[PDB]
Amino acid sequence: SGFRKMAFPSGKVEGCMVQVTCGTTTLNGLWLDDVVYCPRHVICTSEDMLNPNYEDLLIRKSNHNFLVQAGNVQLRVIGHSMQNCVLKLKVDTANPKTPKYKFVRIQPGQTFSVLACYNGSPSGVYQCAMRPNFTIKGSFLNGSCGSVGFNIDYDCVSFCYMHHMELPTGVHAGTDLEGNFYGPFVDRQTAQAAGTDTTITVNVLAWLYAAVINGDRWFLNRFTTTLNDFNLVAMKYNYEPLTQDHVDILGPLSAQTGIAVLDMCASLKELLQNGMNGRTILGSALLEDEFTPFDVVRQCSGV
Amino acid sequence: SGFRKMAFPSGKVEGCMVQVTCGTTTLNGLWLDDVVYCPRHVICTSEDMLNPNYEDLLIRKSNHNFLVQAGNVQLRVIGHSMQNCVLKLKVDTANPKTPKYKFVRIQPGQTFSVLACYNGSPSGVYQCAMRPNFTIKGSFLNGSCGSVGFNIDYDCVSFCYMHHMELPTGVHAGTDLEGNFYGPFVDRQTAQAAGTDTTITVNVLAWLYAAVINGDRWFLNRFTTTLNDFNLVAMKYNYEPLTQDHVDILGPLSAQTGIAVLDMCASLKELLQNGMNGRTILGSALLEDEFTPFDVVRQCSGV
Ligand SMILES: *[C@](O)(C(=O)NCc1ccccc1)[C@H](C[C@@H]1CCCNC1=O)NC(=O)[C@H](CC1CCCCC1)NC(=O)c1cc2ccccc2o1
Ligand SMILES: *[C@](O)(C(=O)NCc1ccccc1)[C@H](C[C@@H]1CCCNC1=O)NC(=O)[C@H](CC1CCCCC1)NC(=O)c1cc2ccccc2o1
Repeated sequence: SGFRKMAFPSGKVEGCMVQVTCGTTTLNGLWLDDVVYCPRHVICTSEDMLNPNYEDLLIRKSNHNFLVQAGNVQLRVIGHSMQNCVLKLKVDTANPKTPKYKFVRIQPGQTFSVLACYNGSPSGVYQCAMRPNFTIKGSFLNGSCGSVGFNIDYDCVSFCYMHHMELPTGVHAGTDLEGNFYGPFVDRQTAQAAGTDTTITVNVLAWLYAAVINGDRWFLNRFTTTLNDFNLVAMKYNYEPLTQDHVDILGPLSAQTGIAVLDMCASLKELLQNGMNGRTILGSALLEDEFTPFDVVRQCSGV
Repeated sequence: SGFRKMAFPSGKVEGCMVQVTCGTTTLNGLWLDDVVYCPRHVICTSEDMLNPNYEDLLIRKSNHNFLVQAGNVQLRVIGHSMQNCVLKLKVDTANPKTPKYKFVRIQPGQTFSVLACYNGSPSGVYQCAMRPNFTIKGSFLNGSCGSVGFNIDYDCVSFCYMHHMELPTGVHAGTDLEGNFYGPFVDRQTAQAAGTDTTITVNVLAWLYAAVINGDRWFLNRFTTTLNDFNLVAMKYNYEPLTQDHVDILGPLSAQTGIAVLDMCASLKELLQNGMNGRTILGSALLEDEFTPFDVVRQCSGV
């Protein structure tokens, strides 16, 4: 028993982190087979961030303008190209530590582990969710660009995020590993800001099931609700609408606890309306939305 | 910016996890150089857990009663011994992936990363604190025994915990890597229970400094306190007494934020007395005590 915000073991990703330098700009890159992936703004100077034309900047570079360092070993760059907002540097050596991997573009509400890295060196690992507003509430300092987010499934690393920037509210924005931003953001300095966010309802319900699995039951009630009356109150509290697909996703947790999904929705309605009255759930005094139904199942009854 | 419950990258420890089997009992072991470390209760049957005499049980075993599996490879056991509550199995092959490492016995209030593992296979990584009552609030299922806790410091892994059991409140107990339990617990089935716990005051103060570094300031006030009046209210709220050594430890964070330690104590006093009144600090509606001063410094201004 017990329930923690657990990240995936990070070793498979650690073996892929490298340092990329162009001019005076250094950031992290991801070295898979004979390719190194990094944010294209490594080719930017201080003068170019306002409105850069990356096609222009890149055509003015050659392979030798890119210094890739993997541990102590320098990797020679033998080709370079741009794909959306990521630069791909072909190197003359395939990473011997390449895991089985794929690139995935995730949906909002999905979770993933971030390996924070500086100068190609991993610093820490933590779990987070893609917010409905396409930002992530990370922990990133100067030099963290190029750090990646990922899930692991039976020894296959699915990479889903590459870090690019910090927004004025202190939340973070970035791309999939094919260089497409999550949300409306662009890699230039503009007035862009996070839109209004919402709470990930299906995840809150998953976490309430985790609490029951772990013996917190105080928030249950004898009531039920219809999906539409529930979605009425969710709209009121800035929660995402719950779909029938969400209900189907929550089926296994419902079956394991004997608590119908719409009954758990009646508990969530009561918690939204009444607060928690000085009590906690799984050691939190707030409703937690960073655990998917799959996260709960993995952690509570699996290995 | 941003502040997350961040664990150490786990790769150096992943390369050391193995599976140990004795009879019908299987758990995790830690393979460093030519030694595998695991809980001695791997030699226990279902009939022996009440009051086992481990010297007896062990003298009745030979090297061939222990099956050690590292990935797909079987490791041959060539010696065995007991050290407190850990078994040491000398194997004929030194782990090629052994990191620079040491064994440390930590003090209550110190934090560390746990690599949860099942059948020698890492499942997840998370951060936690040794509680004042010498238990940890982990996330552990059947098969997790032998999973370890650790810190990393410049490529040296300091191992400080090995998992052994779950107490009736759902919290966890275990040993250092030399097999000495944290707290009064023993490796047998008895009425043992966690004692009353307290909140780790110096850590709460560290985390309030993290909040200031990150722009949460709403809880500050113009007041100061003396150490003794503060410790009076801390005693009242089941907080650990704050020492001058704690104050000295918090010095660098004080210096970086310009907030004297005793002034931050006056803020904590006000928060204890008044609650948070529907507000949050670093995304929490409770006062967080699982971050040491060193954790804050590492995460907020370092790599
Ligand atoms: C990222 O580029 C990075 O880590 N670069 C390496 C580095 C090393 C030393 C100093 C700076 C950068 C960086 C990650 C940011 C940094 C700030 C703290 N947390 C983060 O996640 N990303 C940026 O600095 C981006 C750079 C833009 C350049 C043009 C292409 C798009 C990205 N900028 C910002 O994050 C940012 C925040 C902010 C606030 C006010 C004015 C400008 C501004 O930029
Ligand atoms: C740990 O031994 C383990 O993982 N063993 C491998 C394994 C594989 C399959 C089934 C069981 C064990 C295990 C870790 C526990 C398990 C329960 C959930 N969370 C955990 O952390 N540890 C135990 O099972 C210990 C065993 C004792 C045997 C004698 C030496 C001291 C340890 N027991 C308990 O944790 C425990 C909890 C509990 C509650 C009621 C009655 C007995 C009881 O034992």
